[PDB]
Amino acid sequence: MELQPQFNEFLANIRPTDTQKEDWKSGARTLRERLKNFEPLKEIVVSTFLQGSIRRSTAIRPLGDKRPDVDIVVVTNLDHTRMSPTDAMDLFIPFLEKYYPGKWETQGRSFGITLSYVELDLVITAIPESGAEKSHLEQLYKSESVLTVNSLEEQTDWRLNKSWTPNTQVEDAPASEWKAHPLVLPDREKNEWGRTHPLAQIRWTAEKNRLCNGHYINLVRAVKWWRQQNSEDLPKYPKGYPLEHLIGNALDNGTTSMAQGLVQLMDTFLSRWAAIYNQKSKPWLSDHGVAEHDVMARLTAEDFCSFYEGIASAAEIARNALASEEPQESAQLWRQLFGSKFPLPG
Ligand SMILES: Nc1ncnc2c1ncn2[C@@H]1O[C@H](COP(=O)(O)OP(=O)(O)OP(=O)(O)O)[C@@H](O)[C@H]1O
Ligand SMILES: Nc1ncnc2c1ncn2[C@@H]1O[C@H](COP(=O)(O)OP(=O)(O)O)[C@@H](O)[C@H]1O
Ligand SMILES: [Mg+2]
Ligand SMILES: [Mg+2]
Ligand SMILES: [Mg+2]
Repeated sequence: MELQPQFNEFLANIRPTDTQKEDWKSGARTLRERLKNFEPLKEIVVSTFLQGSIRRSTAIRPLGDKRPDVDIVVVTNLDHTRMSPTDAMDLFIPFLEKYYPGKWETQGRSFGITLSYVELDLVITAIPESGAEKSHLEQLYKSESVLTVNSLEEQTDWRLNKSWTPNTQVEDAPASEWKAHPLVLPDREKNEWGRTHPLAQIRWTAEKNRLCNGHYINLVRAVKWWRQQNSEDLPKYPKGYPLEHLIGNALDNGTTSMAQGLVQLMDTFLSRWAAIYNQKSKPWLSDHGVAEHDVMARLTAEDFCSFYEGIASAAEIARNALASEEPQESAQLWRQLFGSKFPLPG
């Protein structure tokens, strides 16, 4: 059975809590305002915006009392050809010591800030463009479309368009205005600028979610929950954004329910990557933000193939759960995938 009400309850069980949600919204708003009024950075910071799984509504609730990772981008107007990533980061230390003493730390390519219930993960970026192109992009980064701290599932009317305003109509801006325009950020382990296009990833996710009738971001969270619940029998990677990317790739447009979507995306994953699995290899998958980047670049072939075996086992269960014509039996199969956060029907 599809058990749509039980899937809805499951999803409510695995979203970050309201306490966490309000903490990161307050945290982002307060960080943005402090940066905006901090005299040494006033003319450097273009925008401070919420990104990552929290922004895309693809984040799951941490286990126990762990704090969610909340990704934040600071957009600067620094010239990346004259300043290194660490030059840009160095500018923020007095700010962090003034407003977050004892609660921040450098974490390689980003800054970690500990709030009461969440952990902010701040990356410092720059705009590679110059002149009028730069000004047009700065206008986009300063718009409500970028500055909203609500997540995708809270604002299905959201579009990437400097003229979008919250529904207290418009479409995404023409691709020529943003598609070929990534930011640069620090590379993970070395002091060089790499490209990243979080706005394009967010827009792609919102659109995929629309194309999939609202089931895509829920399926991402459900599969992340499966991976966590079955972590002993799965490789450590993929997880996080590469896992999300594999799910968005495997899912077809037109999804009509969670249960159907799970079976379809698992079946498609297995047929699409069968040859790669037979070759003991891994796929090269273009990032939706920066086309020439392989999202799977750090994933090993061994981990991809162990993951493929895990999906192959999961798909048998999911097919049986969907096919079962009895509510209790069906729910017990779904719980074989997801654990007890997936509720039994009444
Ligand atoms: N391999 C990658 N390819 C493309 N973008 C990536 C990659 N790794 C990280 N990113 C970008 O950086 C953001 C922050 O990374 P992070 O590891 O926090 O992942 P996440 O998607 O927020 O998942 P989680 O909920 O586990 O934090 C990602 O959401 C994604 O936009
Ligand atoms: N915290 C982040 N915020 C925005 N983009 C990110 C973040 N982390 C990684 N990315 C994107 O993912 C790409 C790959 O990053 P990563 O896997 O950490 O390896 P590396 O930086 O060594 O290529 C980056 O080039 C960037 O596009
Ligand atoms: Mg994150
Ligand atoms: Mg992070
Ligand atoms: Mg697809």
